[PDB]
Amino acid sequence: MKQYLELMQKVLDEGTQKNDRTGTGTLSIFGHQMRFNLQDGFPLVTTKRCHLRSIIHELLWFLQGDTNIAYLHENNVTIWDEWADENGDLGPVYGKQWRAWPTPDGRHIDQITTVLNQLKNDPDSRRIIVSAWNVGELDKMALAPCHAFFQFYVADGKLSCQLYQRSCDVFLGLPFNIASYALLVHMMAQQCDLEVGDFVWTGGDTHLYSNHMDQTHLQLSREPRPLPKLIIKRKPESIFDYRFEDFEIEGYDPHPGIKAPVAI
Amino acid sequence: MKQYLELMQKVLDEGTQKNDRTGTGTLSIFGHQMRFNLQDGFPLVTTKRCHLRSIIHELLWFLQGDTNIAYLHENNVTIWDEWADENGDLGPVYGKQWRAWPTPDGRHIDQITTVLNQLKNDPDSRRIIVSAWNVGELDKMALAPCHAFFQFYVADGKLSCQLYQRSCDVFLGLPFNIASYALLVHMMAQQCDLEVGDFVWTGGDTHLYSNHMDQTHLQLSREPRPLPKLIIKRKPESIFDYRFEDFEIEGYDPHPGIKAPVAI
Ligand SMILES: Nc1nc2c(c(=O)[nH]1)N[C@@H](CNc1ccc(C(=O)N[C@@H](CCC(=O)O)C(=O)O)cc1)CN2
Ligand SMILES: Nc1nc2c(c(=O)[nH]1)N[C@@H](CNc1ccc(C(=O)N[C@@H](CCC(=O)O)C(=O)O)cc1)CN2
Ligand SMILES: *c1cc(=O)[nH]c(=O)n1[C@H]1C[C@H](O)[C@@H](COP(=O)(O)O)O1
Ligand SMILES: *c1cc(=O)[nH]c(=O)n1[C@H]1C[C@H](O)[C@@H](COP(=O)(O)O)O1
Repeated sequence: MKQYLELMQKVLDEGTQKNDRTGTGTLSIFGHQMRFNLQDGFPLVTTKRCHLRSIIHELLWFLQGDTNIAYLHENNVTIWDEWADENGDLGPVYGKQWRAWPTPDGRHIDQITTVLNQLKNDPDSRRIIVSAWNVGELDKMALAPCHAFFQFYVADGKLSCQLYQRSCDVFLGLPFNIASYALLVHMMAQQCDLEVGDFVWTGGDTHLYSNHMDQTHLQLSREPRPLPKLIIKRKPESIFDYRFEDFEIEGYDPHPGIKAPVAI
Repeated sequence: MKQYLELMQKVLDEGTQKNDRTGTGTLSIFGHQMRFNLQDGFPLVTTKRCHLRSIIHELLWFLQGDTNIAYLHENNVTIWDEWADENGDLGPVYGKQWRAWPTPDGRHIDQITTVLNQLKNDPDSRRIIVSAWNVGELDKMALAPCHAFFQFYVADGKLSCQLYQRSCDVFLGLPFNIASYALLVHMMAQQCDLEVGDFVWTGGDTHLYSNHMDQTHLQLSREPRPLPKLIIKRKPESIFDYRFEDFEIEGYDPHPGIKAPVAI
């Protein structure tokens, strides 16, 4: 996508060398923002084939408040293998915080349910937020939340969402992340009888891994193509009742997928 | 400042009318980002005289982990009066979350000390973050955190910081918020023997209150003047030992102040 490719190029031109916790090394910039009007098309990168099967199952997995990769494996999703433990646990990551953020007093808060009720009863609210950045549980997570905090907004009957990604693997993670949240917006909008607005992506430490340079140059040599159209074939009774079969992408004809090693 | 005036103009040009919690009504946009290179000068709005006295005291107050307005009153700062209870309490807002975020197992995390340790031992870390958005205590607070989440970054010996402000009163609050974090960056940089980088401001629901329009246009009719200069006269033993007198702003020649009503 135009904005994705411009970011990729910006990291190459302006990024500075960094030595991350892994020791792989990266080129990094700090602070960037992109906007995707969801009515212009589903923001699924076309300069490389991105498989939605993994994106969709991970999101449904998050919404169920599950943090054990069992469900993912049952659908052959391996994106979370490199961080799960012997029992397939990741600790109180995304799913847990989204559906059951533990309060100091031993109880839990369901942020997704809160958000749905806010969108339906108080759409003008400036507090429609979901945060996975539970400071008190970071030490228990297999890894700290990358897509850390997001906010919804309603105007002119349209639902928008802004994501703050504190750390972003531009080549491997970003395409996945953008599609995941764009999808969530479509789902929320459907449950709230709203049209889709913009997905605003904001990044903190936005980087390209040193061992992703060849792939980056390859992708930058490719021209983006018209974005596909997301079709939801069934309207479930709640945001928690979606299933893989409900989603279908139309008119998606991307350049060939590009293989690249992930940093552990 | 150029960036600030351009944001005001952006809200005016692309904003949508919206009702709000205070029942005042606003003109708002969703998603914005701007940067202030702190080496260019201290980002204190010059198109209207801004009260640095209250800004400094509010920040020292946050850093002490205080959430009662008594300290502010002792120093003639009234910006938090409208929301404090009869005892002067605001609940576990900014200060409390910054210095003692309560975990579910009875511990408390001092995020400010944590960030300082990360800057010292692992400046390339991609998780040098402070969050005031404690989901479990939001409804104990007089108001939900506006400047809700911020991240630090270090490159070429310069300290940068990005703030995600989920709700922004552009006319009254923003000038304060920008100077506040710029001040914090200078303080942290001094404690860490780093030079200042950029302060990146990102907004969610960024609005102008309906009853701030004439004041906003009056301010927009003015040309920004040279940015003032911030001089820190001492290096305290810790980030928690600064005093009002340690700060001096030089060359601040603002246009006349413009009064406006705060939305409660
Ligand atoms: N460092 C790194 N670590 C991560 C993530 C990341 O973002 N980068 N994100 C989380 C895991 N998510 C992913 C998402 C995509 C991939 C990935 O490897 N994608 C390949 C393979 C896709 C497939 O499996 O079919 C691609 O070509 O798109 C790896 C981890 C947690 N850890
Ligand atoms: N709606 C609104 N409510 C708020 C804030 C905001 O951002 N706007 N921010 C917090 C309170 N902070 C402020 C900051 C400035 C002012 C204010 O009133 N400033 C005047 C007066 C300053 C003074 O006392 O000298 C000015 O001219 O700058 C009001 C609330 C919480 N509630
Ligand atoms: C984290 C997970 C995701 O969904 N998207 C991402 O881009 N990533 C990347 C960012 C970084 O390369 C790595 C996490 O490392 P750290 O926690 O920032 O040290 O995964
Ligand atoms: C909150 C505190 C601050 O330091 N800066 C701000 O801009 N404000 C503003 C945002 C909004 O106008 C109001 C809070 O109201 P709500 O919680 O967003 O409904 O104060």
